[PDB]
Amino acid sequence: REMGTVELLTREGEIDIAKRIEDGINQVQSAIAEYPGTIPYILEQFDRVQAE
DNA sequence: TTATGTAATACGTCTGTAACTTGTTCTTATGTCTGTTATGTAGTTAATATAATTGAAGGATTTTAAGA
Repeated sequence: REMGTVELLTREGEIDIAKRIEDGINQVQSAIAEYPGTIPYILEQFDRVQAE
């Protein structure tokens, strides 16, 4: 009874939901990027990995 | 009578046994460390697919809460 009250989706529904998910994801990522210590962490991680 | 010399006898006693004890020396059982292999855990896969499930059955009486 509980799960039958949700309508079934189509292709375009999946596309729209995926677009909403990525929109939220990149909002979160942009929020993280605006932080003075975030970029140095990625930079030092790249510095370590590039040294193999 | 009395010196003398043998003889019984009791007590030290020199030595042979044995107990107490330690050195030390060798052997072995055990605990531990380390290296290798098997076991146990975990993450991922992209035609599409979109309301179970399986039974089960001749019961006969009481008492006690919900519904009206």
